[PDB]
Amino acid sequence: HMIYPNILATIGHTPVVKINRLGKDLECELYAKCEFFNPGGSVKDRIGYEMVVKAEKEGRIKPGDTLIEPTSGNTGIGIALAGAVLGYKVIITMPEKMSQEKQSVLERLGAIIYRTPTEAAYNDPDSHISLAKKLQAEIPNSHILDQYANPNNPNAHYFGTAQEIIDDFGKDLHMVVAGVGTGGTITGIAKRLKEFNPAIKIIGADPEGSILGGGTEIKSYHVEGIGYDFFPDVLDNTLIDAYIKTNDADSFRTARRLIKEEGLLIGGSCGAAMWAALQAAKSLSKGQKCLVILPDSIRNYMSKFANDEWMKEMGFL
Amino acid sequence: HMIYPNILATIGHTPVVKINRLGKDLECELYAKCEFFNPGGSVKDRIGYEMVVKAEKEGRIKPGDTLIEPTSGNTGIGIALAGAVLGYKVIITMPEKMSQEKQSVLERLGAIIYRTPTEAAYNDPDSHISLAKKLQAEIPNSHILDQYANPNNPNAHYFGTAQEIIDDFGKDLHMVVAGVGTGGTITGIAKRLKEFNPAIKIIGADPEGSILGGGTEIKSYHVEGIGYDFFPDVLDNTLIDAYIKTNDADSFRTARRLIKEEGLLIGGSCGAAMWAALQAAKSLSKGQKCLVILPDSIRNYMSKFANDEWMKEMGFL
Ligand SMILES: *Cc1c(COP(=O)(O)O)cnc(C)c1O
Ligand SMILES: N[C@@H](CCS)C(=O)O
Repeated sequence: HMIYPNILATIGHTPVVKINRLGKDLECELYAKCEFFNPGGSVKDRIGYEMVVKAEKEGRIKPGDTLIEPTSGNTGIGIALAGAVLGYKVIITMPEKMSQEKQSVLERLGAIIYRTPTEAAYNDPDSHISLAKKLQAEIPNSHILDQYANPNNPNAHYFGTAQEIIDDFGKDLHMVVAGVGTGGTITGIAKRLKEFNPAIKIIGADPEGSILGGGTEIKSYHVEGIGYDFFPDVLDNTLIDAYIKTNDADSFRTARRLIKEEGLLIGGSCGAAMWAALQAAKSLSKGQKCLVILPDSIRNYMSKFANDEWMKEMGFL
Repeated sequence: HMIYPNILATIGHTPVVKINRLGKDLECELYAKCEFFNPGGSVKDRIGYEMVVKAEKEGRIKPGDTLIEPTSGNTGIGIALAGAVLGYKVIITMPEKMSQEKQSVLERLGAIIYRTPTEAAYNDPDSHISLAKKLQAEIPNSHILDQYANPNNPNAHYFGTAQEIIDDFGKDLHMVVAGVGTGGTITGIAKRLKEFNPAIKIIGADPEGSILGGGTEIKSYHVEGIGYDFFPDVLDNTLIDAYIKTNDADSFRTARRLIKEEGLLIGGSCGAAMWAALQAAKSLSKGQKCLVILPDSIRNYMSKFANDEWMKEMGFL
């Protein structure tokens, strides 16, 4: 019976929904934590809020300053949302691979977007990571909050996301499956949940062509938000019990199944995480429960996996 | 805490957020009820659910049947969401004016879409309303729930939306502003809230070129979801204290202000309702409160008012 003082107060406390068709072949029950209910449309609202609010409280930033962030889109949106509400200028650097819908959301939130060449490595000089550094050196009173190293990324999940999981399931939860990009979600959740229940299994989903979950070959893929060519400082792989390597076709196919068979209007990496869970949860028995993190909404992919012509062009239909 | 058995259980109980910048010239305080948090992205999830569940309980429809609905998109999405979860085939008839994003969401939920000419009058043989009737006469086991006349449209707001408003505000609410399409939202809310507090003011927002809030001239406009060339049976204009006539330019400008200055990722008719509220709420004094219904998400308009190229093409930028 509470009124929210601003839109940032609606971040978090996201619904968990039972999966009723896709997990038909499992012994366990299967559930999804629906991060698309966040006001910016993704899990990254949590870390945009936490990084901005902690930095402001500590005196690292002040209203009127500029926040510069390299992003695949969602963290940019989370920071842009916090900046629109709290009074920060926001600049995003984003590879051309990321969807146009992300750029339009960013623009309407007041962020300025610099698009960079898709294929640049994390250290390549024209990359979004490098361009952000050049911008910070040239723009007075600017800051790169840096989701890849800022502890307020995993901390948002240790104190927030994982607390919600504890509140919803208690000890009656046996596995959590999460796609891994920065690693903040899986690391914050794994650390908190294993303190609470050391028997819980933590499963990462990592695309083929990423090194986070093993391997050395770097290769591009269409799924957005998961996988990297370097290990982010916030990722603690020692807390992860297993990785499942995912692929574009199965990710987008499973995402379409989530929409059509569960009515969940989700994104591409949601299909990746769910597909991984449909493999990994086979280790659970009757009466056990598996939770999958679903990071974002279909909105970011209307012109991509949600579009039949794009799917056929890219070999997924 | 709660685990939801399916996505339909997350419909409703939407946040009310204080408006902190746009209402700075008002004496009163200003608030927004954020219907874009519904799982289908709009207020119409409420009536898609209510119409399906009540018709099924009454024996008018049964799982496996086909539901055919004329819609501007959002009611179609709400019915498609219910149909995906509960097992109904869904066919939508929709004017060409409505966004491509709405059609893509409908298609991914498994619905079939028939597009009809924008300029057809509601009773022209080729309108979406007329086509739905022709399809129902031909397709076995098909039914039109009919949001324009079905009492479970306003009933969903009388028993649901309006109860939530009472729960959040009690007697400390003095005006509600809502755009009018079918009139189900404004009628169900007005009926319930005026029983609870007869002094509350109910303000409708109606586009220029619609007859709902007065006038006789029919003219096309780009804002989606509000205004019509006929009076829907569910609309009770005797419950509305005043209408404000809205226009595309002010609607899209105010929608862009809501996104940029409040971080509310809303749609075009949200700008219309908010622009109307910024006029009508001037009658309120310090210590009074005005609530604006915000019907849907920016997702439905990414290629339209949220896109600078579209705005330039249509003469708004
Ligand atoms: C339908 C709708 C409205 C108006 O709601 P009604 O209950 O039909 O009067 C306003 N905006 C949008 C986007 C809608 O879909
Ligand atoms: N994590 C993947 C690759 C192993 S290195 C797997 O379990 O097959």
